[PDB]
Amino acid sequence: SSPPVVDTVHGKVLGKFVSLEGFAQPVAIFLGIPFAKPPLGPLRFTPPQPAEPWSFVKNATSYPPMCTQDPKAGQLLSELFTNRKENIPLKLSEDCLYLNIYTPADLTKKNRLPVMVWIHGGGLMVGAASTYDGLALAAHENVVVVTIQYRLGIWGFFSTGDEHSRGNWGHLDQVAALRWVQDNIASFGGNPGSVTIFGESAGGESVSVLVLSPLAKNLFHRAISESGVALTSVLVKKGDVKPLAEQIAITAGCKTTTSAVMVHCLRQKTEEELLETTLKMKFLSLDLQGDPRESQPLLGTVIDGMLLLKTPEELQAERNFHTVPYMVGINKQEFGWLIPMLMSYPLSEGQLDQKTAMSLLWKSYPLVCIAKELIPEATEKYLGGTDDTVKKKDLFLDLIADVMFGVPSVIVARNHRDAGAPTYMYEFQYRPSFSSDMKPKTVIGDHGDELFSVFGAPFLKEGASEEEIRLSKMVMKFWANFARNGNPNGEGLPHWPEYNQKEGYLQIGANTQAAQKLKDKEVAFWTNLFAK
Amino acid sequence: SSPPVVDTVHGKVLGKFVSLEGFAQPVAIFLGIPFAKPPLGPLRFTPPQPAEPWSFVKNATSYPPMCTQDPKAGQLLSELFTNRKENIPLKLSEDCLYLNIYTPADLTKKNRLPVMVWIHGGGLMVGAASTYDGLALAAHENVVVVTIQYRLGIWGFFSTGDEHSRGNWGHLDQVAALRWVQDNIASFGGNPGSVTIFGESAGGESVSVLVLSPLAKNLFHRAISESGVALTSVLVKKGDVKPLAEQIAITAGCKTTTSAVMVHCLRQKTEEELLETTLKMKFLSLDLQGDPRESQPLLGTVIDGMLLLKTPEELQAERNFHTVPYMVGINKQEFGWLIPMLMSYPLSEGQLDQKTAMSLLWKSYPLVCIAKELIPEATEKYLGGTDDTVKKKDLFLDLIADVMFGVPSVIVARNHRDAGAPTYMYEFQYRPSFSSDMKPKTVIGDHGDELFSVFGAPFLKEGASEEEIRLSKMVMKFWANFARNGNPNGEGLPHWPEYNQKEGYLQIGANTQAAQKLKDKEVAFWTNLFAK
Amino acid sequence: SSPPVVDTVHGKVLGKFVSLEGFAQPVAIFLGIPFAKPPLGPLRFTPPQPAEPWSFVKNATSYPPMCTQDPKAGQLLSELFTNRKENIPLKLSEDCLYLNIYTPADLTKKNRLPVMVWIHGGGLMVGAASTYDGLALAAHENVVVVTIQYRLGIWGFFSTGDEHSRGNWGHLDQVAALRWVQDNIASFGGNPGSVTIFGESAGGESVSVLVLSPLAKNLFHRAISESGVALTSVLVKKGDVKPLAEQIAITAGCKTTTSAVMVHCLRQKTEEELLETTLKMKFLSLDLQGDPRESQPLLGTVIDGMLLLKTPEELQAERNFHTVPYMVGINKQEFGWLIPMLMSYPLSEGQLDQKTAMSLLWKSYPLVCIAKELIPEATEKYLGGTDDTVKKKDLFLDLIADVMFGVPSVIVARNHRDAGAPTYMYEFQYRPSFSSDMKPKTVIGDHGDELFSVFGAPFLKEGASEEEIRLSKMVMKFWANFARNGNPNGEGLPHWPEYNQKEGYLQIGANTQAAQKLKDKEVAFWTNLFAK
Ligand SMILES: CC(=O)N[C@H]1[C@H]([C@H](O)[C@H](O)CO)O[C@@](O)(C(=O)O)C[C@@H]1O
Ligand SMILES: CC(=O)N[C@H]1[C@H]([C@H](O)[C@H](O)CO)O[C@@](O)(C(=O)O)C[C@@H]1O
Ligand SMILES: CC(=O)N[C@H]1[C@H]([C@H](O)[C@H](O)CO)O[C@@](O)(C(=O)O)C[C@@H]1O
Ligand SMILES: *[C@@H]1O[C@H](CO)[C@@H](O)[C@H](O)[C@H]1NC(C)=O
Ligand SMILES: *[C@@H]1O[C@H](CO)[C@@H](O)[C@H](O)[C@H]1NC(C)=O
Ligand SMILES: *[C@@H]1O[C@H](CO)[C@@H](O)[C@H](O)[C@H]1NC(C)=O
Repeated sequence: SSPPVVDTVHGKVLGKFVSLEGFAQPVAIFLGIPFAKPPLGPLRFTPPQPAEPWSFVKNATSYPPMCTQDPKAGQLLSELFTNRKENIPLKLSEDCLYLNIYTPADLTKKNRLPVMVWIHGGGLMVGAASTYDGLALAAHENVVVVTIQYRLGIWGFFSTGDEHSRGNWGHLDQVAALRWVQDNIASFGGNPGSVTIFGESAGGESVSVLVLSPLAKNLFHRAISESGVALTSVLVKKGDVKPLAEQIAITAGCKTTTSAVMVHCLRQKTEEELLETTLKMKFLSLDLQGDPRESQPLLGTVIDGMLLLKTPEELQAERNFHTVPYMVGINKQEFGWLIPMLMSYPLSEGQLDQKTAMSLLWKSYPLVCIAKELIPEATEKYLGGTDDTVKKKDLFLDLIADVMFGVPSVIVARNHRDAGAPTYMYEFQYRPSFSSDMKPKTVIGDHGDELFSVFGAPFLKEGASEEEIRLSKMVMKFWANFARNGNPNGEGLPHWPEYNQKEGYLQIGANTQAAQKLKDKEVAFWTNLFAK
Repeated sequence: SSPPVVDTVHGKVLGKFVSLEGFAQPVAIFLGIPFAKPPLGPLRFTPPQPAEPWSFVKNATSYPPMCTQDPKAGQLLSELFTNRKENIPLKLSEDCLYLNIYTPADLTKKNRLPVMVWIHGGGLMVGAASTYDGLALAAHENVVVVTIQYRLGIWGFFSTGDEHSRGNWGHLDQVAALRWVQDNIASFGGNPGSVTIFGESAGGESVSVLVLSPLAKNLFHRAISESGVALTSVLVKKGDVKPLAEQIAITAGCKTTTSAVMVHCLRQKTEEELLETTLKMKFLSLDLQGDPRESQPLLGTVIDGMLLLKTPEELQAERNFHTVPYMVGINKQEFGWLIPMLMSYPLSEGQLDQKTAMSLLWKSYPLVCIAKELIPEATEKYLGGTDDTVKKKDLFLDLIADVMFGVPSVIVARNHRDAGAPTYMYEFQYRPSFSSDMKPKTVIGDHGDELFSVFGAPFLKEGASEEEIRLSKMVMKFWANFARNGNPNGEGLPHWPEYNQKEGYLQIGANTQAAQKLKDKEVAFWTNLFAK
Repeated sequence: SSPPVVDTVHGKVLGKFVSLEGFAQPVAIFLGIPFAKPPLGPLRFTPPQPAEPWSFVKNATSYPPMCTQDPKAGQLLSELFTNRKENIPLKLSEDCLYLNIYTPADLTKKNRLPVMVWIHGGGLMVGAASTYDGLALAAHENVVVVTIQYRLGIWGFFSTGDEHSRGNWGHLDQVAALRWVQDNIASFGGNPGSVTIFGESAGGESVSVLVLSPLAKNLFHRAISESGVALTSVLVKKGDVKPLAEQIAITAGCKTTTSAVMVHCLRQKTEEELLETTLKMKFLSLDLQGDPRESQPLLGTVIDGMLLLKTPEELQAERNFHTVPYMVGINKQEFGWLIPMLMSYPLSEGQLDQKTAMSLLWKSYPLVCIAKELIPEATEKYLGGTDDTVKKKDLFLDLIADVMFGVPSVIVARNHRDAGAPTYMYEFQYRPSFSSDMKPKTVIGDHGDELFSVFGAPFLKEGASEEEIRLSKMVMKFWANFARNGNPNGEGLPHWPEYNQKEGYLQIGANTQAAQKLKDKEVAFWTNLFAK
């Protein structure tokens, strides 16, 4: 046939057709469609602006650049999370506000399939949209998959705390992409009236935030947060961000006379100079020596007064805002391997004792934000269970996993439920055959493990057992059904109870069945510990 | 008595009076009147913007800078084309969007004399308005002469092929100048309702382009193309210009990640850095060794979708656009000396044989764009006439001259005629006494040789014979009469037949008389050869 | 005891409360309130633009930076003029368009106290608003004191003489600050309908200029010029400023091809680079060897055609403009110590003779602008009084003092009077106890000596005798009374005659009483000498 040419508001776009095994209707794929003017030069540290219209047919046939980030870590995360067989090597650029579209619709006719916009994770410091291939999900559940990109690290989250650089540029880009979907997705067989946003980790936190933001209202109709919500501390900076701004400014060789001066100076720096500063800051690794209360993990979401008017805690306390069906989930062992490995945790012994745990739990401050006075009690509650040093290690990993995702996620769901909107929860417990070889075979339900089911990895990568394939089909079905009706259930699928007062949730894995009061016991413990 | 002070829309302008031998009314001359905002910094590679208004009286008494170009070549061409006795040495600057005005009208009264706007040539790489002195033409034919400048080379034609740098900046400056004339020329005794545009070589091509462009519609009412039209290949880049953009970016020490990145990087380079890149690219000289299909002659006109919606060929096939009297001409020997000399052609032997000719005709690809398979037939059709090696040389020079100007010019004229608009053609055959000493005395009607007649060189430079003086008078008469009524004819002048179906044209020279079917035989030949 | 929080157009501002000895109602102080967008990058050498609005509560609790200037000289002048006990060390920055507000009004209620906007002096090269503490004045006279800042030196007065950089940026900032007062002062208990502008030295000349400018019309209703008016040559550049522009450009390592090129180049320079250029230019010190007619004192006010349509002289000759009560004053010995000391005058001998005088009066050209032919007559008229070499020194100082302030001030006052507007004059003769120790005890009424009475230094610094304290009270009374009714008089205060035809003025000092025809004899002499 002839390559797919869709006419968007800004101009014509030329994609390519790809057929999936066992599907007649080939899927139309468009790579690198600009949804905003390149945030270069003076546009750096300012809201994303509308893209300039193009005169003829634009070739959306090449993978776009991933936003500037640590090239090593960024690639590593892409190999570890990609659902396609061969990991696609990417390029770094400040010019990265693009989005990829995977539409199973027959463009030759009018279609309004539900739209699923994916927001990649990566601690808001690394990541890319190209990592995720939407071919399987689009074809299998007949939905339009849209993977978007947003400014990362300094470029997307630098904030002086005042009007000279409010911050949250990255989030504003996500909002900008959603508006683009509203104004263009129809030309791709998508229904702008049924847009579902879903992300994992930092992406889940992003979805969480968009759900609380007034700007994002009416740009989506369903939300899914996989392993990450707006109560995941490490990602949301509360307090005076001015010190961090000055520390970054100095590290980049910038004066700190005034806020206006810092932003101006940083806007003069080259993309490369800022990247070097990023590497000097050492943002994804854990700091061993020094003072834990000073170690800055990353540049996250802030309370800018535009995107967020107050803290996520304060915002979710009110119900005076528009609500939509929300699905919040976590994996069995969120801190099982992936994260600890990437941050270079001192767990090389395979075992830990009471004292060393308290020592680590303290240095883990930037991740769990647990006072040093609470350390004793917390460690006792989890590791005091047994004397087995190896069990204390795994229990220590549960400690962290719960503080970062378990409890935060459940509190978020509860508040969403009490606000009166349809809520759903799940706990993914499965070990994908696509796990890294360096990942211990005992770790099941590690961070990002559900990504292989959601994105139909079993149908793009080889070796998936009939069990894994079946699992992926189920998950995609649930996800797509949710995208369709704001309810995961559907014929031929295990019943998924709504997260109401009974607090029922679905345990997804080799044996998928409903259960109740997820992490109920832990949320209780931590709500008191943190209440000092 | 008192220097001329005209009030334009942007502010007052002060010029100077200059009397020509035999004319009572002194001519008011204004040099360097800004018609746009300096395209400095971020304005680089962007459409020309309105000039900022000034507060008092601006001195238009000094020659403006000529746009950044090869200083050596630019000066050389200026010396070779100037119609004034002493060649005026110019300065290079990115700040060059100015125009010069020569008005014979008595500013103390209301006058509405026909306006002639001159577009200098120079392969769109070099050239300047100051080269041309309009004093003689203005006084002699009582018309307002306006010599404009536009961005050359990289500065005025850099194109990434997309919306991040469409290209054709230079042309847009020309259109910007014409708009300036419309809103201001009346303050100088000019009739904005009778504006004629005329240019030579690259300027002849510009006039041809402007005639095809929707943007320049209604900014002129007659056009004259001397030795150059929109079908003169070398100047009109067809196909993917992306590679040339990247090759330039790299030579300037820039990344090529994306089009937006290239334009950003090139916008950071200093004028000097870009001038060095220009010189490294070696754009005016012919490449001897390597592959001819790769040798990029220059950065010409492109199909941006703004100035030109499709190719010149495609555009002239339609008659759904506004038309005006058009005069198209060529010189007897376009590739006689000047051009080959500036491009450093291997013709130092004064003689050529069948084999060497095919060899040269091939390396001349970027000029004639003749397939290597056609070379044999072409060389045979021209040099196969005799065995005289010296005659083969000259016949080779006609070969080129016809492909670049002869045939293109005649096709354009025919299309214009068939489109239903008043068309006129001419063939200038004369050897000005102002020719370079290094120019063989046998070459008559070389490139740019009519410039001395058109601009009345015989009345500014010395030694003109009464025959040459008389010829210049006649040419200026024809040109101004055309500028006046869209018809060259007038009492006291040889009848100039309209280029209608009989294809009558005027042969201007020592003996000026009508003729018919100019280059009719060659157009036929080349139309088939190129039809492969 | 809750810090004061005022809501301005652009956002909420948080200040601090400060109680003065003997005043119940504490004064609300706000430091560093932005009244314009930081003039960084491309905004350099362009008019001030509106400040971007802020999202929450901005802390106006830290002193803003002083505009880039000679750090050493700037600090010295701040120490010498400050009315607070401890001089506040400041920081340099291009980001300096801020203002400080001292309001005695009880914000919890609606107040419309008269507003006094202070413009600091410093030859338009140095100075800061923080130097002046409005606490005493605000409290003692119950008026809102506003100290503003404006661009200095190159940043605020660079002019190419054309539209590419008209100049007078600093003055435009002053007008920008006044508009801010109009749109916000009400929120601080101020009355936008009763705004009085007053400054000293360069600030006095600024007030004078604003009184002549059409742009500042309706932004103030009363004006006070202390030791400086628009006829103080040294600050107002008349003639072709192009040469100075080129000299600065070159000194900063910039081409001078064209005006647009110079401005572009200088815009690229870093604050530090321009600061270095400033120091190289050596603008506040006197040039000993070379040609006096070339020594450029500073970058002053120019006739841009925006702020000033013609020269101050020419402007005050007309009465077709809006007028307000104007108070013009001078000190007994304007060139007594401070100025000569800062400019490094060769007066280290304490005595001078007729010949050396003429020698100095010549090199003092950039200050007094006296022709070398007039030097003889002028020196004779002043120093010819006695043979005492020490008396000649002091008489020489009066010579200068009268040419720069005495005569200028009186001419301005007379014109203002004749123009039909309420005029007042005064001559301050008092030696503050806060004078520098290096200042001879014989100098009384030195430049800036009234600053300590006007700003109530006696109530912030220690050691003020009951005589000095009383003087300050009186002065502030006169000043505030003027700010209130456009007339200094009031009960319990010596009668201050209006400067009408009798030319009565007030001599302020240990003995304050009216007098007549101030400098009437000198104005006479100089009006002829300068009439050549
Ligand atoms: C160096 C030069 O040629 N520039 C000159 C410009 C011209 O107006 C423009 O360049 C276009 O001529 O302004 C002047 O002529 C002028 O107003 O007195 C002086 C200046 O030197
Ligand atoms: C603009 C740019 O330089 N990027 C690349 C694009 C990508 O698709 C972009 O992400 C979106 O066009 O692909 C091209 O081949 C294209 O023809 O558009 C050009 C280039 O290599
Ligand atoms: C880093 C610094 O010293 N700047 C200070 C600025 C000032 O407003 C400006 O410098 C003008 O005074 O912002 C603050 O006042 C503020 O809003 O909290 C505090 C901050 O410390
Ligand atoms: C876009 O794709 C078409 C064919 O699908 C091709 O002709 C064109 O060159 C491509 N554009 C580029 C150069 O990326
Ligand atoms: C140009 O203008 C200057 C001042 O702007 C003026 O003195 C003179 O009339 C002119 N000088 C020349 C001929 O450039
Ligand atoms: C402003 O003052 C408040 C107290 O009034 C304080 O909390 C804050 O830290 C200060 N500055 C900032 C960073 O907002």
